[PDB]
Amino acid sequence: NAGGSSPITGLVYDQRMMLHHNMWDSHHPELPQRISRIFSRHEELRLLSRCHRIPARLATEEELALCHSSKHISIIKSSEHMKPRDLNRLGDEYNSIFISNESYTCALLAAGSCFNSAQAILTGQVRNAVAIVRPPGHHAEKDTACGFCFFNTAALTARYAQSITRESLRVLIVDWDVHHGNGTQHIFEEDDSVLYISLHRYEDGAFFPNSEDANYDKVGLGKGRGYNVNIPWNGGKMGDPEYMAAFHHLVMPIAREFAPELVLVSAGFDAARGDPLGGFQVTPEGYAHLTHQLMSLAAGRVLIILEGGYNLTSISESMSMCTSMLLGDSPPSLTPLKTSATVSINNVLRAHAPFWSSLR
Ligand SMILES: CC(/C=C/C(=O)NO)=C\[C@@H](C)C(=O)c1ccc(N(C)C)cc1
Ligand SMILES: [Cl-]
Ligand SMILES: [Cl-]
Ligand SMILES: [Cl-]
Ligand SMILES: [K+]
Ligand SMILES: [K+]
Ligand SMILES: [Mg+2]
Ligand SMILES: [Zn+2]
Repeated sequence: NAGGSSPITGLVYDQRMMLHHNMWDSHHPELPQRISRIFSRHEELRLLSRCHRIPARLATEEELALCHSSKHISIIKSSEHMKPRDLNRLGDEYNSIFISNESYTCALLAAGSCFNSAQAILTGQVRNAVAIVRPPGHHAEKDTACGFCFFNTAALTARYAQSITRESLRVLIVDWDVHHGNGTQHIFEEDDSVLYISLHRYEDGAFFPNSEDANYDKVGLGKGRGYNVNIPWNGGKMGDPEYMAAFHHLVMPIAREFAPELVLVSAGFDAARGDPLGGFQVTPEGYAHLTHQLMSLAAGRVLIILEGGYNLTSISESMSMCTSMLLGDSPPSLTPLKTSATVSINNVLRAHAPFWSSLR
């Protein structure tokens, strides 16, 4: 359907990112095959040849310092040279981390791939893009790794984008991974130039990463007050109706009022139907509709960054549907909310109405 003036979608994927692995447990859910399966599905669905292929690169240590401490950079960098006993001991210093000799390099490639993709978008080489990267990023804090994440790819990309345009570039990060992006929240908690909106299974703080920082009443600090939006789910499985309602009532009104100039999606697919770690029911068509809504922001400048997601079929179908939307395909055809989901949405509305006229 696309013709000479149709917008272009970028895609980054590099099999080097498969080298990070759990050397003790080949069945750990954060598998190398996550990215190769998503990439394969893009070939099967004839999406790859429709995209402009963006190369990966490594992030530099100076770029990592946009968000991370010198200590954290140094320690993770040192893991490249460690023997298994030390890799095991180092990983045990963090919550839910495994490390191999290739982990640091893979984390650098995930970040650099997203920097290249943001650069392609912001220079107009492509309109939007998809980054099929691992390890994930959103639990990584300034000073520590966490939850399968070493460096905060999305947060770094936001800063990188500002560094190659202007400091005030308004970046929206929408984090639809089923888990709260604690690191992204904290990195930007005092920042009004980066709006963080997370939807996540919360369960009154019982669900990983197990902190009440993920609740709706954490709205940001100082100049960042209002610029941190947590949409926490309690009461078990949520799906398309709840996510569509959260987008309709919260994500899209706040985002439109913020008027981002770049949208980054921390696109985990662990809220997907079939995911045994998330336990939720978002369908591929649901993810397509979320993507299509975000495309209406920022003059279409959207970068979808893989985070979590552990059912290989589910993530492959879901991320492919997102790319299909970015490419301009028609959204697929797509109910009362769970009672607790209405409660959650109304709690966020109460918390953020003081800051966002679109909600009053
Ligand atoms: C860290 C995490 C999710 C991160 C994510 O997706 N962050 O966005 C999930 C942990 C709690 C988990 O559920 C788990 C389950 C099985 C397992 N093995 C079978 C080895 C190891 C860990
Ligand atoms: Cl193809
Ligand atoms: Cl050893
Ligand atoms: Cl390399
Ligand atoms: K999230
Ligand atoms: K913020
Ligand atoms: Mg600033
Ligand atoms: Zn997750």
